Formats: sequence, structure tokens, C-alpha cells
Amino acid sequence: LGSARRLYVGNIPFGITEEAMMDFFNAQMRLGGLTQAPGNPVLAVQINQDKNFAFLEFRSVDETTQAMAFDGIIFQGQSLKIRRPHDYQPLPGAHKLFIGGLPNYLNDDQVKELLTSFGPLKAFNLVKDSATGLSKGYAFCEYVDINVTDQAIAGLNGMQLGDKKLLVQRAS
Amino acid sequence: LGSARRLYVGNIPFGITEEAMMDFFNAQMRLGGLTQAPGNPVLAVQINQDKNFAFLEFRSVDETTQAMAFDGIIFQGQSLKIRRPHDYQPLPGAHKLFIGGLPNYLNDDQVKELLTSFGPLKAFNLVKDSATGLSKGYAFCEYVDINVTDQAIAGLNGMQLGDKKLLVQRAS
RNA sequence: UUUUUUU
RNA sequence: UUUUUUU
Repeated sequence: LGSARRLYVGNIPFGITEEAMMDFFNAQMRLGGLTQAPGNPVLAVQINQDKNFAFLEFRSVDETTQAMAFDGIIFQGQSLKIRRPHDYQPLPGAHKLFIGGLPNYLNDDQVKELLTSFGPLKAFNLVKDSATGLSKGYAFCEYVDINVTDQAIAGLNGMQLGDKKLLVQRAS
Repeated sequence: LGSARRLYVGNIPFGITEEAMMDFFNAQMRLGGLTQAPGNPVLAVQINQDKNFAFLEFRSVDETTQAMAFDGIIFQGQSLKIRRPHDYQPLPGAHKLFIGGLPNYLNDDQVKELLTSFGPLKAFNLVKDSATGLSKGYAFCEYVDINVTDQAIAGLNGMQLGDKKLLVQRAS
């Protein structure tokens, strides 16, 4: 959703205004060259004064990520604790893998079986030609435990299938 | 409210303009290095000429406080009397205390009882884990008579509770 | 109660 | 479970 665009920042200075918070972060983002396009990343920032925390709202997912390098930064005597929201979890194509070099003959279930070995998948799609309808020789997938991704890359990449050499790498 | 952002300045020079007042204070704030962020602290200043006083409006709570060191400053032959507004009183988390090292077993009423001893509280919260729901081992509170704060720190800090050493200090 | 306390 | 995780 939009949780990949918000950040929790705790241990905020007492009585700091929401605007002062915004100005500080947009400025840090600019001074570091961390923005992806022209204009300010931080759109808004809501403060829960008693609970001593604020949430930063960003315009983009990547900039939300980039700002995390500011964890611990000193601002008005307080060292800021920047964290992702609790409802947060990586977006659907976050660790999606590209698997090419597949023999044209294998079908979904067959291809999936070769991947499933390293663990259960959360998403998968084998590209088939519009008219023809058979495999185009490559597919995309993604495991549930996003940590098994690298283990799967190592094990599957380069593997010999038919007269083809498999190619596995993150699709992004 | 916004009373932690205004200041009463009495004994102002006769016929002084509101703008001259503003320029004088923003300049003092800059010459002393008393500002927290770029830009002028003093946003506005209203003068009640007959009553011989003006109020300064600041952009931040801390800068409002910082300017008070200018009490008695000579300006156009008159020694300025800087004071907080009368409606003023410290903001909700002003003297909030952090209390850590609490045994996970104690509950709100139990924890509160250990604090209440030094006087009545105006605010209190014991942090409990989102799912689990039990104490995370630390709480925040604040007494009504904000003077008992130090007396409570001395008495409670370091106290032995279970197999833990209590830690009490202002939460800011 | 020896310089005036307001949105 | 030693600084408080929300649209």
C-alpha cells in the first residue's frame, strides 16, 4: 500500500513543529543529493507530541528508503530513531527474480517445481507468446521468505537445462 | 497551546513601532546565535502603546524560551521587562520522566503506585508490546507539581526492583 | 503588590 | 523486551 512511503521517527525534540520537521528532512534529502526527481520528497509529517514520535510521508517509495540513512542523526540535541512503519512489509515485486534460458517445452507446473525446491513461492508467471501460446523461454517468480532469494540465485543460476544455460538474477 | 510561543515585554520605548521591535529582537537572536534553524524567530509583535507593553510572537517554543535571556536589555534608553504570558504554563510533556528497568510483571496500577508516592501524577503510560500486551519494561509519567520531579528522580533512580536496577531521568 | 500581561 | 510505531 502506502506504508512503503512512510517512516517512523521517534525520539523527536520536545515541542518541535510538524513544519520544522518537514523542512529539516527535505533539506537533508537535498543536501545529500538523495532525491530522485526535482521537488521535495517529504510531503507531510504528523507529530504525536506526547508519544514523542512523528511519521514522515514521502512522495516515492525509493525516497522513503533513502531517508533511512538518516537514522540516528542529531537534530536539536536529540538523536532520531528512524524506522519503517510496523504495518510495513516489502511490495509485491520487491524481490522478484527473473529466470531465463528455460527450454521452450516446460510448462508452468514444471518450471515452478524447479524453483519451489528452494522454498515456497508467493508469485510466479511464465511468459507465453500471445498467439502461439508456448513458453517464450523466461519466467518471473518470488519466494515467501525473501531471504531464500540469494540462496535460490546461487543454486539455480547457470544450471544446465536441456542445451541451455539457466540465468537467474533479481528482475530489477 | 500557543502561549509557549509568545512573550510579554513591558517598559517599551515610547512611540516605538511594532516593526522596530521585531527587527531588534530578530537581530539580537541572530547576533547571539540563539536561533534553532535558518530564518527569523520573531514572526510578529503587537504593541499596546498606552499600556506600555508589547507581546512577541515566535515560530518555535524553544526560541520563545531562548529570548528570555534578553530580560533587562537596554533598548532606546528603556530596560525591557521580558516575561512569559500570564495564561502560560509548561506544555504537557515539559517535565515528563522516563522510568526504565521495571520488572515485566508489574501493571499500570502497580507501577503508578511506586511513583505516586512522591506526589500526584498529571500523566502516565506504561508501554506494552503490540501483540504480547505485557510491559516492555519502561514507562513515562509526569507529576502535577513539576517541582517534585527532581525529588522523584533522586529517590526512585537506581532503586532495586526484582533483579533490576531502576533508571529515572527526564525523558528529554 | 512602586512601570501597566494580551491574540 | 530500558524512549513510547500511526493515516
